Amino acid sequence: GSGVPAFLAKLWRLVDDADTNRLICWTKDGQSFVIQNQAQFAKELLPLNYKHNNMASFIRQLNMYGFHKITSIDNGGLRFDRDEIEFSHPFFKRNSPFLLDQIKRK
Repeated sequence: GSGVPAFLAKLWRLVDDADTNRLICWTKDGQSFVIQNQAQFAKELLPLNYKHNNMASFIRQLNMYGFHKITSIDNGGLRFDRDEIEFSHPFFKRNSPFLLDQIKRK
């Protein structure tokens, strides 16, 4: 809503409009966003939009912008771990027409 690219503008319209949730929803109140599903979270939301399907491509792209998933651990033992792909960005929340303009490919 202020010279924001379409890629990001779509996310705001993707994590809402009540049409995905299960594949992607907000985490705690409304700050970051998680994507429990991976497969199903690919051949249904990426097409009819970017055209290109695949999935690891949409992720290796999240890094090109500047994202960091909170599921690296690489050392634990408790249950958890079940495709919990979490995403965090100190510049992506609800009403905030000033956290996007500062997001572009490195």
